Amino acid sequence: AALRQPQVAELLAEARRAFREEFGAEPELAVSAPGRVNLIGEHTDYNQGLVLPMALELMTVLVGSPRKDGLVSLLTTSEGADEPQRLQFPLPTAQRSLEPGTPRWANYVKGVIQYYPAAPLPGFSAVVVSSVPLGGGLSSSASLEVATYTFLQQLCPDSGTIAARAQVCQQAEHSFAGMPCGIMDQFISLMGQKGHALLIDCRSLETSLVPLSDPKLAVLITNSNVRHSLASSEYPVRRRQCEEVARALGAASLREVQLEELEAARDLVSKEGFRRARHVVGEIRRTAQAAAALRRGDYRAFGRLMVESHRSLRDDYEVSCPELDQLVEAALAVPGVYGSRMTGGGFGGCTVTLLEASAAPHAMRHIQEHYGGTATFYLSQAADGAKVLCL
Ligand SMILES: O=C1CCCC2=C1C1(CCCCC1)N=C(Nc1nc3ccccc3o1)N2
Ligand SMILES: OC[C@H]1O[C@@H](O)[C@H](O)[C@@H](O)[C@H]1O
Repeated sequence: AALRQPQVAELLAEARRAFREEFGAEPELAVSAPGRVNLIGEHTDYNQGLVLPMALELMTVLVGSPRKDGLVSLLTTSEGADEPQRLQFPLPTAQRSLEPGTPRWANYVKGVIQYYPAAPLPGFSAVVVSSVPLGGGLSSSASLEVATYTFLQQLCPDSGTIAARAQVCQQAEHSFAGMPCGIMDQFISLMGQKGHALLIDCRSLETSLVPLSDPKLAVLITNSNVRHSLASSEYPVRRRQCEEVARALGAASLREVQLEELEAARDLVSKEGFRRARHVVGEIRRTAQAAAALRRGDYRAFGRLMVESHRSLRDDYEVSCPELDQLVEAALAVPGVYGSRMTGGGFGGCTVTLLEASAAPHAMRHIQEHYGGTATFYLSQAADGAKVLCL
């Protein structure tokens, strides 16, 4: 069966009670930011490509109050978070900046604080809760970054765009978590809307809300519950390989490159380099094609495109793994399934499946039975982005 997904009210209540017991007073502020699944458009965001994620009902919630002593005091109740579950530190200054360290979960909060553009930022007390599986492939860290950003805005309103907010959270990921992500994760956490996926053009930063609310249609997320170390170390390698190919062809990015141009300049790049670029160029196309298909309500074409995306990721970009592949192959054997593919960075994490709603229970049974391991399932509607509630 699919794991329960606590409503924001439940996570709010848990966070509020925790805060009350922890700090001896009621919290004054509450925010939430969702994790996400990427329907299609993988390893294209840092290539100034197209991506089509949707926000999940899985989310991170922060409750808290401003302090008058310029200190930051944190507590998380998430099991899976590394010890200690509490941390305190003074606000950064011009002379002293925050630094990444232990516990790692606090690095995301520290990073957002460090690069928060508006001032004066006061200190604060906060409790962090989440229903997003920590490092499970659904951007738990993006949701924490965006939840944190959304909280800091209540303490000290910025005056910029939503893209600038995503880039701040992205810089936190780069500099405090050592993960040089693209913009997708933060952007969808910020900009998600219930009942819609979000087509993001990562070159222009133009975004389009694409309706995705059809009873009869379901999105099944399957967690492999594995994560090879390559997910961390091979990710930056992929970025460098794409940059090298773009540089060899005199292109600002692979978004400017088409398959024909790529093959014509085959002698100018490495064998594997060609494989990487071919995926990227094809995946941008497929995402454009997927967006249109989803518009038409053509789930069969959308599904077929998801499958091409996985095969490309598996064979050209080489960021899949036997676990993900077995999960995909299993799902495609189930009647009523339109398509299935690995989602997110790869080397573990989740797959995403588009299927007839009625097929979801039978999909879960069969996928689990064919998965030589322990799969976890989520059935998720397209959810809202970051929100605020005054307490
Ligand atoms: O293992 C690393 C590397 C792989 C990516 C992954 C991290 C960990 C680092 C800290 C310990 C758990 C795993 N954190 C998540 N993100 C996260 N989101 C959170 C929301 C609320 C509370 C805590 C949270 O941690 N991402
Ligand atoms: O599509 C692959 C994705 O991998 C994620 O892990 C990363 O945070 C995103 O920015 C995007 O690059």
